[PDB]
Amino acid sequence: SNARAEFVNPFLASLMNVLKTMASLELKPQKPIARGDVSGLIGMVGAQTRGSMSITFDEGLALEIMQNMLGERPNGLNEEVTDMVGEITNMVTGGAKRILAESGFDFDMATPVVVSGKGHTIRHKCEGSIIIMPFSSQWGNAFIEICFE
Amino acid sequence: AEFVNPFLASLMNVLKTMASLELKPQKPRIKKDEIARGDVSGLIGMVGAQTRGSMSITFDEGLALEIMQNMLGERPNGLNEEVTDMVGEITNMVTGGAKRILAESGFDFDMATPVVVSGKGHTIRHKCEGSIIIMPFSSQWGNAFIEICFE
Repeated sequence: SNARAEFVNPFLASLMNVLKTMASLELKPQKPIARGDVSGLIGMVGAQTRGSMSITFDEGLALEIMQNMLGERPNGLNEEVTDMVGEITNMVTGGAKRILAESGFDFDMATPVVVSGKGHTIRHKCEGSIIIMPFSSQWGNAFIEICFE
Repeated sequence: AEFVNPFLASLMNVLKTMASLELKPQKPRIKKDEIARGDVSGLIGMVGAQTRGSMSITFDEGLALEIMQNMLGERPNGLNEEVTDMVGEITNMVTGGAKRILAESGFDFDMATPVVVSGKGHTIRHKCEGSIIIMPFSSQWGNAFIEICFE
């Protein structure tokens, strides 16, 4: 079913904003196999639609965000890193919610879930268009997946 | 804690009726520092007027393949797109059943869309303000666990 608004752009802008704001780090948007090491996933429910969003990061990239965002700097994944990915997922979703409210595209957010595992893969099971948008940095890559019915 | 039994009963009833497979439930408990790993997980968010939260079902590969063989009559090669589709439908059916039971107790919520994660030995960590409850399960084909958090 066609969306009543282009819901991808606000998630892309919010992710770049949140990482520049909270971690002084800039991601380069890329041209849109897909795997990562730590992912933040959140469900969304609205009147005219329901869906989910995920942000997947390479370990190297998550660690650099950790170093710049909190000062904690472990050599590998841990609870600290997952808490950070969880809060980033909430902030990105919140930023996109505020932008999409301008176009009458309203939704409420659930609570985030964080998955950790070298090279795990993600498959949104929504009956709608699945959009995958990759990002790169000198520390590793990330990708957002979004699907609304 | 009113949401614990409806979710636990729903996973056992979905697998017993739809895949003719019996899971052995261990006593649910507040998750702490305990190891909770699996190979394929279904994750879904829930939003109600006065509550919100998330649920995950994690399966060992052996158990997922056994469920798939029972629900289709042909054992899949590995955790292919057909296995992830099945984990998504199981996540929807378990949440749908819990939602119907909790609605009779005045606990109302709507579900988001399920997301399925694949990765040998991956871990799941819910981030919500309420208590994270883990419900372990066992079978000779492998283990599974439900994690749930409502705020």
